[PDB]
Amino acid sequence: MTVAYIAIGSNLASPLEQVNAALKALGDIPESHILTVSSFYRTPPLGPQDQPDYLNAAVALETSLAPEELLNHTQRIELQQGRVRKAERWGPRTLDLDIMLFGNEVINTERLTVPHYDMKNRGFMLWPLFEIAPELVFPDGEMLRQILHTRAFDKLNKW
Ligand SMILES: Nc1ncnc2c1ncn2[C@@H]1O[C@H](COP(=O)(O)CP(=O)(O)OP(=O)(O)O)[C@@H](O)[C@H]1O
Ligand SMILES: Nc1nc2[nH]c(SCC(=O)c3ccccc3)nc2c(=O)[nH]1
Ligand SMILES: [Ca+2]
Ligand SMILES: [Ca+2]
Ligand SMILES: [Cl-]
Ligand SMILES: [Cl-]
Ligand SMILES: [Cl-]
Ligand SMILES: [Cl-]
Repeated sequence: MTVAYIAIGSNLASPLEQVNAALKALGDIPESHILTVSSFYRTPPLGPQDQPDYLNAAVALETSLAPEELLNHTQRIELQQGRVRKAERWGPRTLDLDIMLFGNEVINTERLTVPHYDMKNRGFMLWPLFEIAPELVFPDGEMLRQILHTRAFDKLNKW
């Protein structure tokens, strides 16, 4: 069994409802169990800013699925909650499920890059992760606590 960490974001169609629904759906993924859920945070948008604030959270999920099988299931949940690909890059969405980490595995396949390529630069990922896994060490040996102690990130406000 491997512990995966998933980032959850939503800024459309009642984010609290979307995130609660996503948590129920995550609990229904085969060969998997939710270990921990962070608080929910109301975060200003990074990238394009002409969109609503996000609800961001993190979840720890224990699984015996292959990493790409986990991805299959997270994509299914996004699609079933009305996620649609649009023209604009990094636009608003009903639900975004990013696989941040899959144990200490390092993956670059066509569908899947883990660790998430930009998570070490995103407070809305790192703070909820720290809440649920304060002792976390990345596959490259970097400590989550050290990143947050060293780098400027705004603290998050609760949803
Ligand atoms: N760690 C990961 N978690 C989820 N999807 C991933 C991933 N690594 C690669 N992907 C791929 O990313 C593709 C596009 O996903 P999108 O959700 O549109 C990018 P985004 O989340 O809006 O931006 P971001 O990656 O900068 O956070 C998916 O079809 C999936 O195959
Ligand atoms: N508060 C917030 N902003 C986001 N922005 C995106 S997509 C773009 C993005 O994260 C980025 C970060 C740095 C530079 C350019 C784009 N997802 C989220 C999210 O879940 N939360
Ligand atoms: Ca994302
Ligand atoms: Ca995504
Ligand atoms: Cl809401
Ligand atoms: Cl959407
Ligand atoms: Cl940030
Ligand atoms: Cl790493």
